[PDB]
Amino acid sequence: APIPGVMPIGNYVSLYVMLPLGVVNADNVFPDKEKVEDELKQVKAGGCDGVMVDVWWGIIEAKGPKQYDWSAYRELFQLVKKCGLKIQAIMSFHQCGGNVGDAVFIPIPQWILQIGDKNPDIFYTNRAGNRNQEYLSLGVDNQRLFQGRTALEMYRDFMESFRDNMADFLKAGDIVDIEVGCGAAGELRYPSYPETQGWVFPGIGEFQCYDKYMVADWKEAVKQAGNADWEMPGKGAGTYNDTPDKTEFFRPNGTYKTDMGKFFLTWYSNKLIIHGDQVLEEANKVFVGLRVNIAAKVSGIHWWYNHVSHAAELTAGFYNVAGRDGYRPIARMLARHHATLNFTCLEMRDSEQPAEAKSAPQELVQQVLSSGWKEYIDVAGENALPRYDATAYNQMLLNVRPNGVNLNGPPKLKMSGLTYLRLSDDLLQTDNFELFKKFVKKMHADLDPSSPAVLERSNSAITIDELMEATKGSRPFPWYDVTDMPVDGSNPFD
Ligand SMILES: OC[C@H]1O[C@H](O[C@H]2[C@H](O)[C@@H](O)[C@@H](O[C@H]3[C@H](O)[C@@H](O)[C@@H](O[C@H]4[C@H](O)[C@@H](O)[C@@H](O)O[C@@H]4CO)O[C@@H]3CO)O[C@@H]2CO)[C@H](O)[C@@H](O)[C@@H]1O
Repeated sequence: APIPGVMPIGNYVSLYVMLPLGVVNADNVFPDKEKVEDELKQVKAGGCDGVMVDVWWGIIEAKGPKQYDWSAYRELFQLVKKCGLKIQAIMSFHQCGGNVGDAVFIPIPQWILQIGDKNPDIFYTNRAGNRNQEYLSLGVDNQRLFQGRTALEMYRDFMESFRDNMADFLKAGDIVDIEVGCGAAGELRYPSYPETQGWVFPGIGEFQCYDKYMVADWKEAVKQAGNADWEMPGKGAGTYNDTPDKTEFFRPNGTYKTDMGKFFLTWYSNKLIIHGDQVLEEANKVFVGLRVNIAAKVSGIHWWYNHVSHAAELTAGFYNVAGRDGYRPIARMLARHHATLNFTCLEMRDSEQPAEAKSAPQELVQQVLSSGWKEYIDVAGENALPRYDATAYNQMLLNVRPNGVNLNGPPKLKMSGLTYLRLSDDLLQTDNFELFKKFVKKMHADLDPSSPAVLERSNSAITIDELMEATKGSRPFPWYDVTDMPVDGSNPFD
């Protein structure tokens, strides 16, 4: 039996904090060096293991193609090192903010947006013809439109430049994770719930497959399945803020359940997966044989999960319904590249959401973490919304270790890390920040604060039908109903 008081170190979960947005501003200038420096001293003294920061494409490659300026990020990194903190870098090929109620606006490079003025089908496009500038459509991954480059090649070249200009932080072990942005907000999904077009929680969202590049691919696919005349969904899909039952496409027994609907949803979600696969392949080509994790971010679309149609997951690109697991195919694709699944909605409870939203974040988390662990990959996480209270910290604590601590060794089920949203003035406010220091100590399983594996070369390409073998629905791992280590110091199993 174990010795009383001895906690095996395998129980430890690393805790990272997200830096403020704009910490390197749109001009490629790192301001408030002295203030930022003191926030980092506090974070380090709170016990955090590191921080996460966006590496914005539209800052670094702003001036033109292959004109990369890393100087400001090099400074920021040197500082984070000197404060004793690890670094998670997001390859952020997307836009930050740009609204009225927004800290900062960092678009993708200006010269890419020029191309878009004359050719707006480089952007994900809804049924009505609206273009979202946040991210380049997967439609354009392999289209040589960008001053003689394709979109995948721009992502490779930027990553190569990052590796080569950060080779010392990388060999020192200062950078531990590269999150590869695969979409809006850096997430592998379609922009189906865009605030810029009127979306409001808990709308069903809308499909984003109507750019001419993606429509060409569709016309071809649908012909080869023996039905030339099958259109992408129309008015039957409804619009962003509909309810499933008010549509033909998502109502019980709606179009989503017909042969046409399945075919379309299979294609739509397969394109997302293929995009993820091609982007992480470049990442793996670049970072092979370095001691660094690569990661992709998956959004938690928890609204309408208790509806049969799972409508908001579907518009987002996750073809997850009864008897079809939509997350396990993605985890399998990730496993081919030895990458980590970062799930970005860990803190929520079902009882905190309105009943008409048919929302099930707890069950959603359990499905995705389970499916990731079953494909032999690591799963890290983040909170979706800023939260300062005990209930939220205890729910994150449950999810990082869903069967609690193991006094005989590494736990059965453990998350690889948690990145907290966000470093801010509200977080450093004395009371808030005292609770946060208890949460970190609990994340560390009452050990004191303290490396990744060498990244293997991507395994063999999995063909599309071997990936569909992964949609076989299965039972998820059993979860505890409360944490082992709540923030109040107590133990619910005396
Ligand atoms: O949109 C608000 C409503 O939707 C919420 O849904 C969330 C998902 O549930 C989350 O899984 C979330 O992802 C977050 C995530 O915490 C983080 O990646 C965040 O901050 C980003 C920034 O936006 C981005 O530009 C990038 O640079 O990195 C930042 C971190 O440095 O981005 C997401 C938030 O934009 O995904 C959606 C939103 O994408 C929520 O569940 C609903 O309850 C809420 O009403």
